[PDB]
Amino acid sequence: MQFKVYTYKREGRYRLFVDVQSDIIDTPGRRMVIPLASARLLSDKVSRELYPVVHIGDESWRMMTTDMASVPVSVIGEEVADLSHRENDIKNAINLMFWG
Amino acid sequence: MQFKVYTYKREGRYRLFVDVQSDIIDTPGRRMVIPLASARLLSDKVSRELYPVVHIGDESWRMMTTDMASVPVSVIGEEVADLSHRENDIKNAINLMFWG
Ligand SMILES: [Cl-]
Ligand SMILES: [Cl-]
Ligand SMILES: [Cl-]
Ligand SMILES: [Cl-]
Repeated sequence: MQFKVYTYKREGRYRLFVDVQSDIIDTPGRRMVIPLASARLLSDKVSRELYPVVHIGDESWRMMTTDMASVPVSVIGEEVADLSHRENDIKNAINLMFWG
Repeated sequence: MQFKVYTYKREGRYRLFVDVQSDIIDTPGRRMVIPLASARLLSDKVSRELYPVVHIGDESWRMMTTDMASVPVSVIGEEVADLSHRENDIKNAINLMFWG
């Protein structure tokens, strides 16, 4: 569901993603997602406009906007958070990536 | 470069992609891309708004908008075409995917 945050069931670079596909856009068996990376190590100067900072599980995370990818529904795990309250910064970051 | 079409150097689901990242958005070593699939078999009723039909190498191709992904520059092959003349339908398809 748009702006809900889930765990990957499968091993990869990242452990969380935010679903960014519209809820009225039907892709049977897949969703378009932006992975989240722990900010803990991630460099502070990195653009917050292109890479928003979000708060999940009492820690800071970077939205890895430029690692956006489709995930099959088979690998979508537990829903862990909702980022709909960050819709503005998510929209701004995606629109910057394509249209600057 | 935004809206240029390239071959993948590596085997995968698709053989071509269109670069859709802004030219003023710097992701060292990667670009955001939408793969192209031969329309030849692809079903005619499929939304042309979400999945535009483009013409390359004297054949029709479907822009697989919902398979958008980052590709490392190491796997970017020859530039084969330019789709900047389809910027309007590409923009419309991406904006529909996220914002309907
Ligand atoms: Cl991480
Ligand atoms: Cl937040
Ligand atoms: Cl194909
Ligand atoms: Cl065309």
